[PDB]
Amino acid sequence: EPQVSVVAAPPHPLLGTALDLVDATGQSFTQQLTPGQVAGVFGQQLYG
Amino acid sequence: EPQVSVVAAPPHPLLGTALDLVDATGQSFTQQLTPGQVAGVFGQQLYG
Repeated sequence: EPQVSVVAAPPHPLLGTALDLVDATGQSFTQQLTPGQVAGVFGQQLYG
Repeated sequence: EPQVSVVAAPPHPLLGTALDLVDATGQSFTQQLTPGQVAGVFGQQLYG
């Protein structure tokens, strides 16, 4: 591994990775949440 | 597991994954090739 490294902070968990799609007029981002993650992020319940 | 009927063919190796950016006017795709894959796909050498 290189001895040099950046701080590599994690993405804000609702927007995820930014796309660098070439001809884009404005930036866009995507995330997948697994069944394990969803119950950790969706911290409120309505009627269960 | 769900019923195994879910499975489908792999992506064409350098065309990769089709995106679904919502308001896109025509489809786009991306691939990452890691170094061991690069030597597998780039089957010609010029001057080494």
